[PDB]
Amino acid sequence: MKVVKEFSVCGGRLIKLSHNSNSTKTSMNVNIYLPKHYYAQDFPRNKRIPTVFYLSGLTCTPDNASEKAFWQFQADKYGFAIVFPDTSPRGDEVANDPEGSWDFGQGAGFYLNATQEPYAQHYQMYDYIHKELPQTLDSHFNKLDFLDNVAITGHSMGGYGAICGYLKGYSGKRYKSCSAFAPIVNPSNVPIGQKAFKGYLGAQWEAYDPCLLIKNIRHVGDDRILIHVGDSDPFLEEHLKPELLLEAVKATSWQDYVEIKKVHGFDHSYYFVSTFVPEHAEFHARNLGLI
Amino acid sequence: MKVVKEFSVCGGRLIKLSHNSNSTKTSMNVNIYLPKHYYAQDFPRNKRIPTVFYLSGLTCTPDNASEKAFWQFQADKYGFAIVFPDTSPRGDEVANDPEGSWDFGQGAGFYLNATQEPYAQHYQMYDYIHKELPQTLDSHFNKLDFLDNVAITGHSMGGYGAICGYLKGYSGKRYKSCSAFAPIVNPSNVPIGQKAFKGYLGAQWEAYDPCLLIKNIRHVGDDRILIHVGDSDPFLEEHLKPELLLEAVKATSWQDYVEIKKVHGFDHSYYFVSTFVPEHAEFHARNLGLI
Repeated sequence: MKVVKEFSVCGGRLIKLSHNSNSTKTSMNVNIYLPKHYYAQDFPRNKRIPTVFYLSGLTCTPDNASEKAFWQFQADKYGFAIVFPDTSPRGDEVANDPEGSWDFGQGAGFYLNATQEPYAQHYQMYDYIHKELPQTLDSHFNKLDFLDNVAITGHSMGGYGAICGYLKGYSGKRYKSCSAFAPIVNPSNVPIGQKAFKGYLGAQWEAYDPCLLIKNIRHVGDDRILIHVGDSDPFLEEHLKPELLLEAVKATSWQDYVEIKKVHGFDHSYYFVSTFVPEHAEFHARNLGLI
Repeated sequence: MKVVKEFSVCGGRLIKLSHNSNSTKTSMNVNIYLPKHYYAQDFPRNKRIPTVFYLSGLTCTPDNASEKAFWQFQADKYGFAIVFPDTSPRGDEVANDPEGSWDFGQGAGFYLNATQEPYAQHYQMYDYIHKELPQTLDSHFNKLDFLDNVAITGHSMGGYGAICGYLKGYSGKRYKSCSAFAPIVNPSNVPIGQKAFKGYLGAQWEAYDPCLLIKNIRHVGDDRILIHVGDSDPFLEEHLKPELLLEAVKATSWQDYVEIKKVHGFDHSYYFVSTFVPEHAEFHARNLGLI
């Protein structure tokens, strides 16, 4: 893992890293913010700094959310690290949308393990995020926990990947906390999701659809999914349709445990995301035992 | 004044405006964030929401600082509005750097009233910021004060314009508060400043140089200039040289009232700026009588 660039921000440091990925077979870019706690003189030996993984939306790189969501202030506030993965494999060797669009191909992996050629070669974003990356960060830094006491969140395509990873890992307690911002919640039933699934996967889709996954996953204790979405989000009725997760949990053990806050006047933008980052941070902090 | 685009952010609203400018003779773009106080049901008739004007650096538009500094949270915290002007006149009719560079011409007005053709035609950024814009916002919105109880701040070229406006307006109490982030402080003695001055102005420079202005301006009461600058700022030794303002006030009524916080490890970037926005906000809030 190479340090490409470091920025002091708040009391910690935002680090731009790269590494040769075994899942993607390409160089991958990742950012991590390390909180003030990591640089502090007295950090207790019987504590670990837990990690939040923030998954970005379509066309994004790690830098968009790093610059525009202000997680760094929350990170110092509660004592967690936050990791910002990229959104697809990238490179001259990596397949693109044959239609030359932005909703598929590069910047648009949909957090899936692709089975269809030519994408299967590089598009192993599910193993990348849940299997390789935490271990890679662990080998490089190890104060920090990338593997155990970990939260997952993200925006749009990323809230989708977040919810999806949380649910598929739920019996193993893979993630201790799950939130999302304007997620795509039922990919199988929405145009954007169907193109990603047809393209990357070619019945294989069910394993990647939160609305189908959640129904037979036995809810435990007080666990819940925090969602925010703006009612002025221009993608809301065609792509996101959050109401669909609500409907999916009716008469199900998850029924009272998916909280969608639909927030009047708000967008899809990082103006929206930055506004709800404080609440999501405190939600993740409590689930991580920081407060 | 036209509303081009509105975004809910925090409890207020970020508004992208445009207007036909009489100072520049061109369309100008401006952003303003209005705090939660402005939309609130009970806002007292014997109060006005005071305004912070944030001046941006070279190549910037209003949107950079709007997206990347998170003033909006401070604005709701203390009860001020924040205005983000543009950095030059813009348009197909507006003169550029004959050298095709970014440090002069468009995005690079240096908050000056240009006297030299072809720039004089549009480059009236000093009257634009201090004379036209506050009155224009006043006519459009009038809860709000754009004219009287007003603070000025900004980054690099903008901290320069901020300091410069504050000092030239100081006997008239034009601005009630002045801070800056990584300002250029002695334009007459630094390469970037000399090119702007030679280009826009052609003795005419003194009137626009904070290090020359401050020495005979009689300091009153407890007033002070707040500056932050990072010691890893790559422009620090060639262009910014903050130490120069310090030297300028030695044996002067301003001597103990220019506070430069040189902050270890920090950049020129909005990672730096966003880190010190909370402190600057509380400093401006107190000078504005909000706290």
